[PDB]
Amino acid sequence: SITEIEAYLNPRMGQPQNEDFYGFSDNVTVSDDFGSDAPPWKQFPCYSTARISLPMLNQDMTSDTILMWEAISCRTEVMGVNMLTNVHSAQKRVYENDREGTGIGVEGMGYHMFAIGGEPLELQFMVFNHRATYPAEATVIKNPGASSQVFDPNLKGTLTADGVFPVEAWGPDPFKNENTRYFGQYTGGTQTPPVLTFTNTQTTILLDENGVGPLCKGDGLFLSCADIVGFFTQHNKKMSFRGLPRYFRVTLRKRVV
Amino acid sequence: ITEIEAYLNPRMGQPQNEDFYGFSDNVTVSDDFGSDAPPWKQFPCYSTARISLPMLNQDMTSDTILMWEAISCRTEVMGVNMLTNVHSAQKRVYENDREGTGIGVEGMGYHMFAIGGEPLELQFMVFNHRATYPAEATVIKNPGASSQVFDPNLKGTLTADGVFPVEAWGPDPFKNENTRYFGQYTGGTQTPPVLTFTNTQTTILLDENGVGPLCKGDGLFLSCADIVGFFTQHNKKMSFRGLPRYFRVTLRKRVVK
Amino acid sequence: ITEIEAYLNPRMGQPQNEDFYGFSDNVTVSDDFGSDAPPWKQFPCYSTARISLPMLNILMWEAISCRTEVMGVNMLTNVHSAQKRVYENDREGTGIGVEGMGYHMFAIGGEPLELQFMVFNHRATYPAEATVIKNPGASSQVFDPNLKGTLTADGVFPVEAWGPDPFKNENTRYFGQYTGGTQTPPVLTFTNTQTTILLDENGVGPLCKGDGLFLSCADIVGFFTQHNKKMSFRGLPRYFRVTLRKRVV
Amino acid sequence: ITEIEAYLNPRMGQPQNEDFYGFSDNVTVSDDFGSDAPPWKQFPCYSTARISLPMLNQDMTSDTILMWEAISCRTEVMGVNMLTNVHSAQKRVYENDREGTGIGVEGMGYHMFAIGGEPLELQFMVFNHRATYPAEATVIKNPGASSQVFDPNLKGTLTADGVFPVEAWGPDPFKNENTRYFGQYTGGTQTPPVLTFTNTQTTILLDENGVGPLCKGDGLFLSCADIVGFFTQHNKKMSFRGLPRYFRVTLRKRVVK
Amino acid sequence: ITEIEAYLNPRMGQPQNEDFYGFSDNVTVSDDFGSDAPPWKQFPCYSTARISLPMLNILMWEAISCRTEVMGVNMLTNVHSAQKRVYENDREGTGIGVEGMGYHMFAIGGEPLELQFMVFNHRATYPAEATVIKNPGASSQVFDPNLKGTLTADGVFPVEAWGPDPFKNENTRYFGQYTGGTQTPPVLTFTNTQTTILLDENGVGPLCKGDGLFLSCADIVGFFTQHNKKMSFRGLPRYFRVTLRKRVVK
Ligand SMILES: CC(=O)N[C@H]1[C@H]([C@H](O)[C@H](O)CO)O[C@@](O[C@@H]2[C@@H](O)[C@H](O)O[C@H](CO)[C@@H]2O)(C(=O)O)C[C@@H]1O
Ligand SMILES: CC(=O)N[C@H]1[C@H]([C@H](O)[C@H](O)CO)O[C@@](O[C@@H]2[C@@H](O)[C@H](O)O[C@H](CO)[C@@H]2O)(C(=O)O)C[C@@H]1O
Ligand SMILES: CC(=O)N[C@H]1[C@H]([C@H](O)[C@H](O)CO)O[C@@](O)(C(=O)O)C[C@@H]1O
Ligand SMILES: [Mg+2]
Ligand SMILES: [Mg+2]
Ligand SMILES: [Mg+2]
Ligand SMILES: [Mg+2]
Ligand SMILES: [Mg+2]
Repeated sequence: SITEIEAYLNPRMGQPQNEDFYGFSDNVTVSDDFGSDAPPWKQFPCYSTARISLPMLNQDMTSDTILMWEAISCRTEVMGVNMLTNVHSAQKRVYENDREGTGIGVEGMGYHMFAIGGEPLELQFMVFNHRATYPAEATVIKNPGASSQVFDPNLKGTLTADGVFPVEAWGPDPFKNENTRYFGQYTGGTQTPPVLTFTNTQTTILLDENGVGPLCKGDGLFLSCADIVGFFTQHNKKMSFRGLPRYFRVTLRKRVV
Repeated sequence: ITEIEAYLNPRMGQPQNEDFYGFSDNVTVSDDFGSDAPPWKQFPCYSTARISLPMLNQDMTSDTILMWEAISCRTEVMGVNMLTNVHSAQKRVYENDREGTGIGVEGMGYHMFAIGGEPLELQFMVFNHRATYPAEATVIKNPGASSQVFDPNLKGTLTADGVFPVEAWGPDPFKNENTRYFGQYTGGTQTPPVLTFTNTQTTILLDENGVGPLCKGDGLFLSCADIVGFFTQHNKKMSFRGLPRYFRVTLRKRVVK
Repeated sequence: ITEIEAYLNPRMGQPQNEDFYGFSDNVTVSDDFGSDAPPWKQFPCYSTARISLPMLNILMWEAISCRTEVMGVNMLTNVHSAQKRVYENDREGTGIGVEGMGYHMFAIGGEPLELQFMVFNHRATYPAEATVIKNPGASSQVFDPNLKGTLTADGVFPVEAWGPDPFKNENTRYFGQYTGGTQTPPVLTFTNTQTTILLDENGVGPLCKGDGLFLSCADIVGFFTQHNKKMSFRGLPRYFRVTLRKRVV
Repeated sequence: ITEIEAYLNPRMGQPQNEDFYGFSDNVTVSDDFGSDAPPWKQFPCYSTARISLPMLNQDMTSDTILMWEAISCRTEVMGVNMLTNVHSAQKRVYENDREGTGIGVEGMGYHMFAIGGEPLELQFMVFNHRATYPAEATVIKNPGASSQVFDPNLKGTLTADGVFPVEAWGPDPFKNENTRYFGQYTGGTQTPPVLTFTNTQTTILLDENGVGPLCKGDGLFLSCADIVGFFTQHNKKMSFRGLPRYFRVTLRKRVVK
Repeated sequence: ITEIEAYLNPRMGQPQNEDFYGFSDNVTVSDDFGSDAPPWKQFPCYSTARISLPMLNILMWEAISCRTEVMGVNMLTNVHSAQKRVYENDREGTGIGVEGMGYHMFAIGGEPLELQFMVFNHRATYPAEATVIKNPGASSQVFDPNLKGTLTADGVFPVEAWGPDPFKNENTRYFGQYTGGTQTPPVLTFTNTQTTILLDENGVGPLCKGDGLFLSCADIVGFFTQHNKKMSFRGLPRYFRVTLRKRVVK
């Protein structure tokens, strides 16, 4: 009847896994104008995503009856919020002219989004500057045209790979995702204090208007997120994205479809 | 029950399918109220569309009249993901050191949408009545001192896309019996933008009598403005940045008295 | 069950039908409490109106619910009209727009709003045009039960001298929010979908004495800062829709 | 029901019926913790009153007695209107230009109130234990370093108006079984004050068991502190400003075992 | 029903009962990640206690609800005690008071709080007094399922190195809020009227194994800034009220 799965998604802020700056981007470089804009690889965050294999049910061959895992609810937590109490690790100081005070810690933009679905997250391509040339490592629509600075119904994608779809080029497509629930919050600024909450007591119902949760096609549960907590500012004023990992607990029930 | 999905692209000032689509031109500021003539492209206008619904009645004088009734909607600001871009030609956090991220989009948020069975009914109201609007804009000319506050003579309806200045027109609470409108303004120029998005939020459009907007001429009228803040260049020139809005409207065929 | 719709224009200080309607005159600041004399037009006053209801008067019109909206929020997207620039040294950027304190209050009642006199500085000399308690004394800086008024005139009771009296107003509902500061971003919402019930703990709405519906408000949105750094209050008008029913009293 | 209405004037430091009633004296700041001595009038104290309720004439020897039960209250901060004053001898926004409004009251908000059937029970706790409070103030003298956090030995009761320093005493959560208290602190020195007022908000005072405060000796105990922020003079001297608080308490006669 | 009331004092770094109890030592900042070594007393640690409940034996104590309050919020109205002044150039104005980051977390359970190790900089060398995973590797900058602990001691698990483990804690409820920055206005509320239900989705509260009730918290209120601009963590104590019932388990 009921199964719980638990999973994590580590952030993909830009710096490679299992090296000293895992969880961070490379230092951000800023172009002089829109026509000379080519953000280098490692300097911008990408979406995290994973497909969790569920116990065989939809692909069970003992019945012609179609059964699917239905995600009825979830808990999700940003993990490692504790680490942001660190104001000693090589941070620009509050009173930098006097070489005094705490580090300024992680400050600036928060972008927190997650999606839970029975198929890959469907994406709309949309960029601040269409003339940005994304690097070879990134999955983007090349030469997308001026229409990609707002909504263009031709510019679609699917979140099919971890750590390569730039956050700044792709977002959830509200014209699709009938079998996914997604949630996002953006708080801008470069000196904004991060605001994060964590608890193991908060449940999100995933049922739609008709009382139906995401249905897991091919016995796959699709988890996606981005958790930009803000910027790390070094003594030399170089700034990098810092990300945190996301916990998922999804409650599923066997459903006759 | 029929569901329609639609988008409204922002009309921040720069023309469609040119390099600054989604932005205004750089804002110039007048020395005084007497010599205040904002050039075309430097200010945002409302977005609006009439969606053609399936044609119902052969004749509007009939003993039984069918109309499409909007009973609920979902709406999302799209492209919030793009505001994670702090590399595209933005004034830097530490401009004196030529270092840090771009400051990103900051400042005023103006977010409003309306769903109705006829054009949005507007009240004309301006900061400075002596402002001279350009030929491209729809405004009340020589509105007089009274137009700085409420004057019951200064009415209009949102009959055209991309030409009614946001700073000159607002929703008329004396009218709009057949439209639901919702707005939030956060002011300032360095204010952090706060935006949320989800495919899970439904707004019921039924009034206190249990009646939704009724679509006159089988037209569904969608209106919005989504100013997310200002883009600041290295040379400190500032432009409005806007985002497109998604609408999902659930309609039922209703017999109407 | 009849519906009334009304507007109250703001009374920020500058005269009606002239170029600065909706604004105060530029704010001057005293050197000390003793010499403090805010000139007429440099401070906002309460807006009020009595709406005449259909003759009834035993029966009385009972206000059961209302909608209220701050109108013209749209105009605050104007950052071009003679405003101090974001980068004033560089002579560049948008205007800073309207910023600073927000004071939003409305009242709906069956008689004039009952007021408590209370001032920041008791030694302030208000102008002849303003309705105040003259020489109110030091007790007027906090609560003094002797210092009462009623909001009987539009555009003359200073906001900074009079507030709603919680010891009275048994036949009025009032609601207020203050956000201070001089650089604070204004935050305003508008919708035609929000209804406030005016029934009290016993299921009785304001009862309209003499078939009068009394509307009051103040809507300070913030300050307008000119290039020369002179600052004025900016206000917005308020919409009221009040649903009344005939009640046997 | 029986309704009681009362006010508590603030006790910010400056004496009643003199020109600075509602204000503290200008705040001085110690060079170090060891020599810290906040002078009388430079810091706020709690306001408190006992209201005599109608006598119930009860045999305190018998099995059944009547007590006044506080079932609900309305409370309002009064005089919020006065904070629209930016002309009264305030540091100007553009002090270098001798131009702009006064900066008005800004900085810390501390709003607390208590309603009980006996005096408010206090826990002594201070920022700096080596502070020497003046003779006029009720404190625990030489409290020791444990007074900077929780020390179960350091108790008090709020038995006098205007002499218990807000900065040395708070509500004791280990007691106060017969009192309801509510507090909010917003810190900073340039923080915008945020206050609401309405005659339409009721707070229920019944506990988990459906019992409100029971008025011992037919006495209703009201306590508050309402620091709205600081007044800053042209010469940058800063003082606390407080506002008075209104109480409306609904009481019923209760049969008590 | 039985009620427990208890307090936990903060562990901001300075030793108990000395003049700076409730504060950290002044925070020093490394030049780089490789040489990063936060000295003992300059960082906050978790507070924890085990409450020994009355012997029952089978029955177990079940925590069904709680109230919790941050105590001493009143003290933050102090702007006179050796604080950097608002107008330091004029040597005038109040103290700036406590400003900056708020980290508020509490946990109530029937066994020790289960922890996930996670650090800003894996190359930080923690002092001997602290309980950490030594040389934890680059993976410890994000989630590594190998890097686990349990909150077994008061005032030694660094806040910046351990957080509640969402993959465990089936028998504990935990709640946290972080507001960052260094000049942020602190926002704190207190009341004796707010109850939190501790029952899970099946109507079962934490069950107290070996009749032990486990309380854990951290309450960083912000930074104290001296005239000389040296900055220290300031913390506040937390009150717990836990409502318990006897439950037949076997
Ligand atoms: C709120 C207030 O008291 N405003 C004063 C105003 C200010 O005090 C002044 O602008 C600050 O420098 O001053 C006013 O004019 C004053 C004259 O009446 C007086 O004779 O001379 C004063 C200078 O010594 C000052 O010019 C004003 O600007 O209107 C009076 C107003 O009440
Ligand atoms: C909070 C506190 O300890 N306040 C002191 C105050 C401050 O220490 C002082 O303002 C910081 O400069 O000092 C007070 O007494 C002063 C003497 O300490 C000083 O030597 O002489 C001053 C007169 O020039 C002054 O009298 C004060 O300012 O009142 C005493 C207070 O407790
Ligand atoms: C977090 C950290 O690594 N702090 C180290 C600091 C800082 O590097 C310097 O104070 C910056 O100049 O230097 C020490 O000599 C010190 O002052 O005790 C050793 C300490 O371990
Ligand atoms: Mg099958
Ligand atoms: Mg669709
Ligand atoms: Mg109407
Ligand atoms: Mg107790
Ligand atoms: Mg588990």
